[PDB]
Amino acid sequence: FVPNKEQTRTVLIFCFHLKKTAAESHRMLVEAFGEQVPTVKTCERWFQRFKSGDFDVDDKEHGKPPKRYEDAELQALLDEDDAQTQKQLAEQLEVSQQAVSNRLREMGKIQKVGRWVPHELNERQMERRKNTCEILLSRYKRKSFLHRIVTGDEKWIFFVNPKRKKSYVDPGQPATSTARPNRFGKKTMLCVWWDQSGVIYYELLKPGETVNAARYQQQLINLNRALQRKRPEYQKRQHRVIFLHANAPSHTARAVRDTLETLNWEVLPHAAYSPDLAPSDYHLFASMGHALAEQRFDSYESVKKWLDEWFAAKDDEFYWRGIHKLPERWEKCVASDGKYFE
Amino acid sequence: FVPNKEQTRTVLIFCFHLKKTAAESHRMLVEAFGEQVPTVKTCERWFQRFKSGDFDVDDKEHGKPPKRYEDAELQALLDEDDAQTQKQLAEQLEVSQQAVSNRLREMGKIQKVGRWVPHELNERQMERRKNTCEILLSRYKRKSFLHRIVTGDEKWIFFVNPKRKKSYVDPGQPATSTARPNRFGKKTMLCVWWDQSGVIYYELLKPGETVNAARYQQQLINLNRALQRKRPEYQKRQHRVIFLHANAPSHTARAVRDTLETLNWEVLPHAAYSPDLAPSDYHLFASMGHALAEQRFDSYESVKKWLDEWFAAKDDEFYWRGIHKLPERWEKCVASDGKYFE
DNA sequence: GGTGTACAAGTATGAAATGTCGTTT
DNA sequence: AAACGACATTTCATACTTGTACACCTGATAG
DNA sequence: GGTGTACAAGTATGAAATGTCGTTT
DNA sequence: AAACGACATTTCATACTTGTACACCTGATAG
Repeated sequence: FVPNKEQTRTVLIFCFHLKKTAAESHRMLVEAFGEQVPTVKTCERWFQRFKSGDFDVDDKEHGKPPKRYEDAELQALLDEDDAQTQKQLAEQLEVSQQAVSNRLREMGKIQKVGRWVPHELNERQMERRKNTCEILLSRYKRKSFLHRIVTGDEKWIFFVNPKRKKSYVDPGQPATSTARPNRFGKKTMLCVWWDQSGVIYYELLKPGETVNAARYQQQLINLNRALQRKRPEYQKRQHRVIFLHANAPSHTARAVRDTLETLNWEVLPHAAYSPDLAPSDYHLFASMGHALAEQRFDSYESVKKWLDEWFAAKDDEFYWRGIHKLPERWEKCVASDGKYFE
Repeated sequence: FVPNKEQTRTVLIFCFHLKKTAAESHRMLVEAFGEQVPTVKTCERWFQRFKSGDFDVDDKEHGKPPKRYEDAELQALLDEDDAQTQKQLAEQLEVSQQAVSNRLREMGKIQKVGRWVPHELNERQMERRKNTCEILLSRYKRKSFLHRIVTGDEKWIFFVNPKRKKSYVDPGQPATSTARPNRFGKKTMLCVWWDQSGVIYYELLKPGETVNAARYQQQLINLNRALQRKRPEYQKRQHRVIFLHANAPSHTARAVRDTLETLNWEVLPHAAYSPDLAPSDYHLFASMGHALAEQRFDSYESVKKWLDEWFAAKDDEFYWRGIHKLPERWEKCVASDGKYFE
């Protein structure tokens, strides 16, 4: 009925503690469970190991084939090139693909996708960015000027922004498919300026309408009006407002370049290809990106009506937080020697 | 000092098979290991179970808490909408998100991202496809004409095709990042026509150049001329040519529409928004897509050279299979009611 | 910048499994 | 002694909870 | 259909574990 | 007898190998 290599050795422990002999136990063993029991020679050996003081009922580790390549030998490949295929590594290790699968899960390794990054910068752009951030930081060290900062940027809002569905289902079964987004589709073109205390002023352009040097100039003033009545502490300190914006063509034309001299603001330095230093981009629009995902607008009216609901829901401190992230981002901008950071 | 619930119960199997008494075994037990051993009452019990026949060393299933929901309750949720989040399913079951993660592993379930499908068809756009397939089948069934088929479309070839990187590394470590593709970067349009016996004629337009109804007209002759050299069997059968091409605007302007009548080619019916019935798309370009991935070009020259080598590498079997995938795709087209099929 | 999924550690369930101790064999 | 019979007291997977780690998402740019 | 990963069986490793003997406590 | 030394035989978790199964890619549209 009840033999078992593990159970048998347990019985040998029991006999040995009762102080019975090796051979005697082997007779009691055969008396209980019949002939199929082991030899006395093993009982003697097991007893031998008990006299040593080692009551482990499991085997010691058997012999095994030699490793065809070392763990640190694989890691050396990944050091030079983070991202290769299993079959690419397997090929370099004179081994099969699935062997490499195993070693990878055996080591601490997982597969995670790379980050997209805005642009392929040169040493040129990197030095500019680095220096700008170096400059903006040193000033913040002396005097914290973020309370004075007002920023804005412009962002397309598509009427239909479908996200790919991801469904929970039994293997081999098809998941829910979604229709692709046709680039040439209805899209308003939100323009928005804001500060640490909230959103100041925004214009949602009509389908297809955009921003030329004339339209922007007209916006800067429409802003300053709404800014005067929204921010009391401004009318006196009309020269103390710090303006942060993108280096677009309509953001440099004479007609506008002028309008900022007459408004008498301080245009903040903003390096080339630097969305990661642009509050509106990394914080405001980022947040929005989520809220917009798989959201569907039929008419401009609903878009403008959605914007308003959104902007309102947001607490003042959300925007505050976005602005007061500039310092830490500058600390990374510099630390990374001008490259993009996480 | 080697007691253990499993081991101890194993010892009572031994004493029992040595036809000793319950209170006997107990004494030997306390004699062997020490006072840290079960009471006689338990030995009396375990003996009872050895008389029924059962020698199960492990316990029977203990008391356990009641299931808050059921496995088919959750499956109902997935049957109506299979692509919810765990929190969303949890919410409906008055249970935590985590509690759902598990039950989903417990059941056979895995998460998988759905497929992109090129457009959102409406009933009219659907039935159009269904009908055009229905008809093309009914003809094929009668007589195979794919041998006469000669299709062709056009496709952009960016000079830089960057693809997101996938690295192997320890949890919480950065992966190899990639600089985004420049929408308005160098690209050459490729215009190519082919048939089951292989590529017939192609033109690689220069950076920025585009097909205008006049150009397409010219192209159709250059094709035709190139066609009768490469395909002998059309000198004789000069009206047998079947022509499958996209419903573009250049492909309908009268200047062209005449040219096709003067050449006297049977133009094949093609439904709108149906690149999944267009060999040039779903087969010939689909292949390139992989071959192009992570490939970089520097000059118009480099691309032209690569194309050739690629067209040569392709054995004639390839071109044949793409064309004769038609009847399959039609038959699925019509079966899915004009909807897209995977 | 926000969200989704799956690890890690705590609580409570509740039928085994177990100690007590006078009673029956 | 030897084993039961009721009645009390501890085990321990289990079906959840909460806390937390962390992939991967979101915004881009300039023209 | 193309490419990449991971599951499922199959196969030889090779030191332990076990057996078989003629020896010595 | 009861246990040891050699010397020959069987185990069994490994480290790999084919075959798969199967997730996700890749081509888009028309104005």
